[PDB]
Amino acid sequence: NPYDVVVIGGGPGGYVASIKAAQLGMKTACVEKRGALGGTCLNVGCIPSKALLHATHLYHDAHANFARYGLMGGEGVTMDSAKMQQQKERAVKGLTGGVEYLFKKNKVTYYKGEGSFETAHSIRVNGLDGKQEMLETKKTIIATGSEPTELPFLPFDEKVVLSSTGALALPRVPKTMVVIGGGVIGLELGSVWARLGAEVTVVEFAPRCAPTLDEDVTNALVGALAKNEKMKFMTSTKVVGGTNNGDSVSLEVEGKRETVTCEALLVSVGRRPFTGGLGLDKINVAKNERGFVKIGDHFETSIPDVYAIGDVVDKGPMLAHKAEDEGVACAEILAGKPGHVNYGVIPAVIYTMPEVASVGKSEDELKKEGVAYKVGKFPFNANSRAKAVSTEDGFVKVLVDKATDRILGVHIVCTTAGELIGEACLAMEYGASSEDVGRTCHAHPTMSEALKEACMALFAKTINF
Amino acid sequence: NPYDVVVIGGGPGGYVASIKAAQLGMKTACVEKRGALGGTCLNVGCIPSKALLHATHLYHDAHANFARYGLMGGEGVTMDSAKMQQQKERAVKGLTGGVEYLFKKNKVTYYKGEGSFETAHSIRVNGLDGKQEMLETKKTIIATGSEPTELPFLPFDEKVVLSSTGALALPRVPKTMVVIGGGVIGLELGSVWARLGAEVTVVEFAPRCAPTLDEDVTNALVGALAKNEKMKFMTSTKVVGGTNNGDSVSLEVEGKRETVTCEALLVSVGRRPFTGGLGLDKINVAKNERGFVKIGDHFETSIPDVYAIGDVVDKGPMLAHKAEDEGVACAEILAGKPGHVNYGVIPAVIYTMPEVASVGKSEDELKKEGVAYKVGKFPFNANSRAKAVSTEDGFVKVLVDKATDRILGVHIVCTTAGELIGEACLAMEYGASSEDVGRTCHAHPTMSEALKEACMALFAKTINF
Ligand SMILES: Cc1cc2nc3c(=O)[nH]c(=O)nc-3n(C[C@H](O)[C@H](O)[C@H](O)COP(=O)(O)OP(=O)(O)OC[C@H]3O[C@@H](n4cnc5c(N)ncnc54)[C@H](O)[C@@H]3O)c2cc1C
Ligand SMILES: Cc1cc2nc3c(=O)[nH]c(=O)nc-3n(C[C@H](O)[C@H](O)[C@H](O)COP(=O)(O)OP(=O)(O)OC[C@H]3O[C@@H](n4cnc5c(N)ncnc54)[C@H](O)[C@@H]3O)c2cc1C
Repeated sequence: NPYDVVVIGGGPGGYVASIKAAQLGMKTACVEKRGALGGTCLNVGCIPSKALLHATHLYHDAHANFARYGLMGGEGVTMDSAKMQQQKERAVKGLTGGVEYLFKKNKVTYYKGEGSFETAHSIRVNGLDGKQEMLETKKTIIATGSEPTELPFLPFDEKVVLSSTGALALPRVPKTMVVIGGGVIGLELGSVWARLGAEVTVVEFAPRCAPTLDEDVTNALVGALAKNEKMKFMTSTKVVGGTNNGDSVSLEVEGKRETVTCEALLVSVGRRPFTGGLGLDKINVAKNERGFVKIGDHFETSIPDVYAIGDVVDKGPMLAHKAEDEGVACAEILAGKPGHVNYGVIPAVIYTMPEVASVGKSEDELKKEGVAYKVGKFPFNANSRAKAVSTEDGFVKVLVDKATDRILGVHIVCTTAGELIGEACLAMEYGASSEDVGRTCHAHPTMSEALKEACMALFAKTINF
Repeated sequence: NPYDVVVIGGGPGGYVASIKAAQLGMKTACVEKRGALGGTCLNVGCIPSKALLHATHLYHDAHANFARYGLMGGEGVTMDSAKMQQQKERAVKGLTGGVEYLFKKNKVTYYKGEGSFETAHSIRVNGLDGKQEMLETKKTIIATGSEPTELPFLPFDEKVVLSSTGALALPRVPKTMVVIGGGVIGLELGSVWARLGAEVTVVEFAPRCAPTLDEDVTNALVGALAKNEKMKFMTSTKVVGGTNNGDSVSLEVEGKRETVTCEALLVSVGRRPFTGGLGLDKINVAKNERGFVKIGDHFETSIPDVYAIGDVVDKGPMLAHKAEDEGVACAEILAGKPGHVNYGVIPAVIYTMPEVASVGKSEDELKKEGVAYKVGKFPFNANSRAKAVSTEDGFVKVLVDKATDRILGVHIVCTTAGELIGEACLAMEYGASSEDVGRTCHAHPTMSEALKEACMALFAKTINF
């Protein structure tokens, strides 16, 4: 054409890198094959899952908690699953259409089709309309993302053997559902359907669910899931075989064998980096054994002028805000500015109820690294707001360097953990000590006071516990 | 006895000062006349109001919003006002009993009765059980708080002419209710009853409600109150007379006269510092013309060894977290430590729905002070989480010094503003610039991203708007 930058992939990583590059003055194009912008996150990930977790949480509260507050008739509330899915699609549509508008507003040229490398500076676009085009550019950002990991002996058919995409689109509540993989995606998607009536069983190979989190955190979460959603957990369990019977699945597991039968199986064991059809081999962009594109500190691949960000790269966790910050940083670097991402401060949130939010290091990691640390913990059953509205589950746990009082990690389990973690992120970005946070005035009554007091438990004593 | 410190008043200010002083090693006693600890806030303020706002918000959502998400039958939900009040009392009881335990745990000696000064070092306690005692102490902290301002021509009877205490305890929904004073207490309490069916009219002397807030903020709030609670507002209106008819009230107002009739009148024009029965005149502790106890930078009154904190003093806003931080600081100062409160960073939250949270300066103040500032504003109708769950009201507004990028004020209107403001408080406590917050990774999707992006609109451009 020629372009200054061509971004392949329109997910959180690519659409943000595209807008930021355009804003910085670069002639930018974004190639996306799906037919809609927003990538995995907006279309079949972040957004539809949070939309269904919200609607189902309202439903659960009406049935389980309304009476405690004086509300009668909650038992009469039912969920029209077709209308529920329709609102979810409406929400997704509002966001994906919004990104197209931002592209127009920022003058990003949008190509609908699959992008492939011809050379490090020429990209072939196989248009969705059949037409082919060759893009010439100075720089290219690979933001092709990831896809669900399939079990080789039980391929997805998105009818009974489901990936997260199929599970988000079920037209009716399954009677029974088994979830393989007790990670963030399995727990969120299992909660959606368990709230509406499905008998859900989670099968996890590790000793406990969300193995990346400390045991006191996952304990608080699984205890709530077992009590409220009535989910059943089978940890230290391996899946050894299975059969797709067309309208049900038979799974064989072992902890001693056993067979489980379910109407719907959600396989959420992991996600793998996706570079299919990209032509990386043609230009020799290096990948590690897991298939991730290898990058350096400035997002550069092994090939000059070709960069990569988001889920496809060998750095950081596979999360949307990580891809978004890498997109901004990469665009800034391409414009001659000093961009960078702080990989030591990337939060992770589980939108179950209660929610779980973490940033920084876990105790398991500090123990592994031999760091001497102090723990400040404040339970929500002692917090003013949580007691006032009767949603007392969870706690805030702050880990500090026993020598310098610096905050090393913050973990929160409570109804509003996702929004509380932003304060902890800013604290860590700044290298704050527990005393810095503890001496800041927090509004009363708020759940953020539990963060203030857990910090006070580190450098002094908490007041309300 | 003798004591190192005697605290008169067991509200947020006194009970926290008592625990902190005890923790620091001082032999401490707390004198409280009410019969329960927690002061205004726990007993007839913060807690019961947030408990009713929560229950009524669930009720409103069931009727107004359930259908949009696919939940049917929300129309059949009713509120048993007796059970609603009973849960509120349960919540209050759990918190006030908890403070008594903290006193026991910390070895604070608790006297139930009215405290009065005999001399600057001897306090008479008129016990609730009739018995009198004399306390001798080295230092005294006055934390006697405040009380509702009464209209001289329409005294409270807590039956039809109500203060916030009477409005929180109504046994049934009034048909009509007029609220005099469109401030935080009137708006929260008016929302509670409007949600349950009362026709509520707010009468405010100022041009707009919550006059302390910027017009774009109050506009967003009053527009929601008018639409959802169907509240009617009469601003620039003066109350000139009234008659308590026993089972109704007739109010005469003027903007041209007019008479309004209501079943219940909430007078929430303000609160005044309370020092009744304290004997301040006997020891000459100085008060300003409004009745506030005058204090210096270390909370000292005009009389050596006598200090004061909380609602009763001539400093800061009348808020619980302010009293609590003054209590900690004062206790620290009495133990020989350097305590202090940062009055420029005290947040304020309105727990209506949407919520409003502010910290730092408003635009009206910056204009008044001639500060050259930049405004970054991001609306929630462009935020990932708000769109995903369809609760798009409000925005985040960040005010920065146009010269140094330093954050001067943050104002938020949205469903979760109260918990979001803690991040803004830490930012200001640290003297952060908008770029500092804008470059921090915030989890996606969260409403906290609107704060990140409003900051980005100051030093650069937002991405999603
Ligand atoms: C069910 C689910 C829920 C999730 N929830 C959350 C959450 O709440 N918060 C969170 O932080 N993360 C969440 N994630 C993870 C999140 O979706 C990812 O971290 C994220 O999308 C990072 O993505 P990206 O831009 O690198 O990838 P992308 O979103 O995956 O990449 C997407 C795109 O690249 C395009 N593409 C690939 N190859 C080509 C090509 N050759 N030519 C043209 N286009 C191509 C694809 O069509 C697609 O649109 C969730 C994931 C799932 C599956
Ligand atoms: C309806 C309502 C809702 C509110 N909501 C909030 C909110 O959500 N957040 C917020 O920050 N603020 C809120 N406030 C304001 C909050 O209650 C005050 O800022 C707060 O209580 C500051 O108080 P304190 O310790 O100084 O006063 P206190 O709580 O008022 O003082 C209370 C005590 O002093 C005792 N006392 C007085 N004189 C004597 C004496 N001579 N001897 C013994 N005892 C004595 C009284 O009995 C009482 O318990 C609210 C107020 C009201 C009325």
